[PDB]
Amino acid sequence: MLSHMVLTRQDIGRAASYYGDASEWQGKGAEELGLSGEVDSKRFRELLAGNIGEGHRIMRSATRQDSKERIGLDLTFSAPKSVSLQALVAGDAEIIKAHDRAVARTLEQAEARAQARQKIQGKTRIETTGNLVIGKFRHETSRERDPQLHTHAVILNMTKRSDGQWRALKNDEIVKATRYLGAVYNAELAHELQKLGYQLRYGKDGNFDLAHIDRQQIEGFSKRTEQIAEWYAARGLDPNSVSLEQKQAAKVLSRAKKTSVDREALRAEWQATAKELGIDFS
DNA sequence: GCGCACCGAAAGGTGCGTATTGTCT
Repeated sequence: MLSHMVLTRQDIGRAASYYGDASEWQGKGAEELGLSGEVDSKRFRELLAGNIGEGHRIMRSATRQDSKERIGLDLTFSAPKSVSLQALVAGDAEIIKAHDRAVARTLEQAEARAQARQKIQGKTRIETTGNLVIGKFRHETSRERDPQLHTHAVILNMTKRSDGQWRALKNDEIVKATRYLGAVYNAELAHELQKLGYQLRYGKDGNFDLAHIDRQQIEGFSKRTEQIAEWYAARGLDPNSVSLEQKQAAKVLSRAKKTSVDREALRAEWQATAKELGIDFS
């Protein structure tokens, strides 16, 4: 699954909280700023604030006071539940790497869509810059503490133009290509998983799960999905036609805030829960 | 954006809207 969220000032705290190698940089732009490997939270927070730091002018001054300033674009990649289970409960580390690769390859294509504007004598040109500064953060649990392999790819609101100037990203091409990029993540992941010897079961939506784990077992580890379904059922709503407002209310209002927890103990719970659900990881 | 109004200063820049699968941000 792939979803996007345009990040603004009010979300700078949320974006900052996202922080082998669970936090990694990516993007020709990142390279341009000398960023590689693990993400430095300090540099990350300022970049979100629009600070190139190299003693350059702060960015996005042209932002209208009556408009929200944008700090970035979060692309959240989430693996099918069976995949999260095999990687986090069964303990197949290669699945983690498979996910990371699918994310990296998809972001390369999102980067090929990076654009910015330039106005010369009243004439505006849309330039495909092809470079992004991205902070990738891999996480493993859902808000209900179920295994949930997902990565928050925070594309900062910045890109360097052909004339060497840095400006806000015109996210149009990336945002509108969310469905397509989700399909790319899906394809790459499936390819990587098949290389590991897993068979996949598709269900006519483009989605898939590992063939040896059934739907009831999946649902047994999908508490958030259950909460969303109960919300619609309570409101007497048909999930097939719910408006956007209703969908957002069902997902947000039933969502618990991230808490604390003993990961070692949680893993043990997962394994015991899997046995109870009769899952055979092979 | 379906080009505007409004920001800063570069006869220049930005938000805005965009998005809509599920494992459920």
